Amino acid sequence: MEFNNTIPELVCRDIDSSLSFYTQKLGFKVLFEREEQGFFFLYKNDIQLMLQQLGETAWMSHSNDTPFGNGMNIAFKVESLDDLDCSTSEDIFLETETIEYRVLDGVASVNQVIFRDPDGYLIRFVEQV
Amino acid sequence: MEFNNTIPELVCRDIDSSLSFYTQKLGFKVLFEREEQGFFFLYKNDIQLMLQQLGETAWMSHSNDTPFGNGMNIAFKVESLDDLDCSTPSEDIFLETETIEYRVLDGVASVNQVIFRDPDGYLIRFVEQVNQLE
Ligand SMILES: C[C@H](c1c[nH]c2ccccc12)[C@@H]1OC(N)=NC1=O
Ligand SMILES: C[C@H](c1c[nH]c2ccccc12)[C@@H]1OC(N)=NC1=O
Repeated sequence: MEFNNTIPELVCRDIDSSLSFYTQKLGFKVLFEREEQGFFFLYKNDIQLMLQQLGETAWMSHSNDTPFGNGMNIAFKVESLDDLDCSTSEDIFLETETIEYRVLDGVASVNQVIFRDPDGYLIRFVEQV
Repeated sequence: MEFNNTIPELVCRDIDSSLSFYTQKLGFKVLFEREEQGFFFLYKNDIQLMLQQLGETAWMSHSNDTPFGNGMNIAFKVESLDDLDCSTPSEDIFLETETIEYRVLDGVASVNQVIFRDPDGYLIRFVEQVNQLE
């Protein structure tokens, strides 16, 4: 199989809850799993994302009681936000908005939404317009 | 410009310290910046990464005192680990360079990998695929 050049791996306090969030709310599918390690490799179109149940094999930068994901957001580029459940929700960190960003070679106009997953990871979907 | 389909954005407690880490230890370069916002868009080969000074415009899941990046690691695929300053012993190294086989969808991925821990605790995993056997 082909691995994307950038794949986030999210340790999940409750992998069942996280799996339901990513599959049912965000439309990811399970590509493969190592279920005996609580590990799931998810995909949606061209994006990939790994989930890992919190446990002894997890790579934890801070203590287990430290809330997850602070400071970061993952920007996923999508052709459209239509297949996302952006109902406006405790799952929504930033409601759908159109924003102009000044970038290297001009202005990137985007439609974007940010979700906050069950452990606090921020997942930003960006549609370039 | 072409935006990668997956780009992490890391809020940095000390943007100059983080910029020095990513550019000097990990070999990223600045593609462009928004200086007024403390924002930097970095690149290295096919990898892109965003850094932003902790401040008014930062998207923060938890309180500012909550340590950053817990639970996540970003896996960056690279052709080689050679250029990376993986030198030990270092507080920058979370997982020393190792070769590991992973069971994947259609076989086994044999990789060389190293995990860095950046100045705020974000884990950056560099993965060199040695082979995949079906
Ligand atoms: C807005 C930029 C961006 C990230 N991913 C994208 C996918 C399609 C089009 C644009 C983008 C980038 O993100 C932020 N926070 N500032 C930036 O310049
Ligand atoms: C090891 C896998 C992987 C992530 N990025 C890569 C780049 C090249 C070859 C393999 C990979 C993936 O990561 C983890 N933790 N388990 C997995 O199956």
